[PDB]
Amino acid sequence: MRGKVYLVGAGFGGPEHLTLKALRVLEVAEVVLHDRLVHPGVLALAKGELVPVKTPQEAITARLIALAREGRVVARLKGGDPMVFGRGGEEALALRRAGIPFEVVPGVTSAVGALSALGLPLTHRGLARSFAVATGHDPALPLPRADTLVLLMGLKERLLERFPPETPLALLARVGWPGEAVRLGRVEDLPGLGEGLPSPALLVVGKVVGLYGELLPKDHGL
Amino acid sequence: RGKVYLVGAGFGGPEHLTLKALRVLEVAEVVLHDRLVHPGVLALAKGELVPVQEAITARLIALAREGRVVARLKGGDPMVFGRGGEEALALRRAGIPFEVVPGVTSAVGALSALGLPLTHRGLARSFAVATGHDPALPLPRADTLVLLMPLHTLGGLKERLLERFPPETPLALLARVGWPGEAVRLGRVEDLPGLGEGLPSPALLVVGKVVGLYGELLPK
Repeated sequence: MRGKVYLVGAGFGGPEHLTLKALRVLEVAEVVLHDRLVHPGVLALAKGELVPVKTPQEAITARLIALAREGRVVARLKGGDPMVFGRGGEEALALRRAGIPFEVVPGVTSAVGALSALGLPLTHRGLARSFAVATGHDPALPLPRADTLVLLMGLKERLLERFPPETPLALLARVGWPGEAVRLGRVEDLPGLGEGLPSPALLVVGKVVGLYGELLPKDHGL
Repeated sequence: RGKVYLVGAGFGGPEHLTLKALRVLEVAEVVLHDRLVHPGVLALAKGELVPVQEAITARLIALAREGRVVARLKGGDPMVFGRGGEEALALRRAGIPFEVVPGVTSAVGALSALGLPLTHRGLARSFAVATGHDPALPLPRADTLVLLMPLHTLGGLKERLLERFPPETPLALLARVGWPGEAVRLGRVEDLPGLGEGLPSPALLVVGKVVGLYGELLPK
């Protein structure tokens, strides 16, 4: 087949965090079905037809398959890593089952990657040896258990079922984007500490967050 | 002008290096890199490659104070499961200018590169990452668990894993992904430790219902 689909990660922010392979794919891809919230600088590097994609997943998947069968090289461009949440695994399965050649191009994740960009650790001797990542879409279901919990996008209540009210908590919105905002406090400070924060945002809770005040500042170049 | 960059090299070849890491490798004067960083990545360093904790840090600071731009090159991401936090704290407390450059982790990146997900709306809505160096320690709890570990602790980890997952739970061992010698083993928790017999290092373990999809997702 001439057709091929690349599931591409755009990273958490600007194009400087794109991987070299991701860059190549965005140059050669004839058509790119990209998430609406993909950084402008990343989209600007795509030299094919940009197609923004709430759009039903069935439509996205069918179109990727249709395009490849037409003999085109196309890309699905997604924030962060293409396989972390965001139905990437379902897209991969569908392509495999349809007999469509495809490759997955890793990206710096929306969670872990953003925190590292700010020089913030998820683990640290004596504070945390493990971390878990989850989303806030199913408030009725239990949260995972790890020394450090990262939540993408009754909140205080549920966190209390995993951490004491005094546990350090960080809220990081639009990291790497204009309007980036970070708030440091404790679980008990919620919901107040949140309300007013831009979107989308990340939440990190656990003893390791206690180091964020000293590590958050960036090099000022002075 | 003296500054330190904590740079992630990604889990494998230069193809997974970020643009920013590429720039740091082209600009840095000295590069203190983990002795095992992919050669394809080290090849991109234009400064002097210095194969290489307490001492490491002291040297970073030392070099910076000489007014040099140095890079601490680590496999994967600079802040994930290393001493990145310790290094950053040290640099900051020493008043040294520094920037952290993220890289694709092996924990997520290596799986993604193979077209393997840690999440799926029907099979896994959370994942956790930890090391498997100390099997006496309880493991985190998530739908999908990823452990970075020495293959010699598989026997002990099996005990901790059965305390988190039914014995029939799909489990995968992925070694040297993205490197020559890449090898993948698919089985179930009950297959440990034999499932990893003869596997090369470094390797990671992934376990959970989502792992049941790996056989179909991987090429024949």
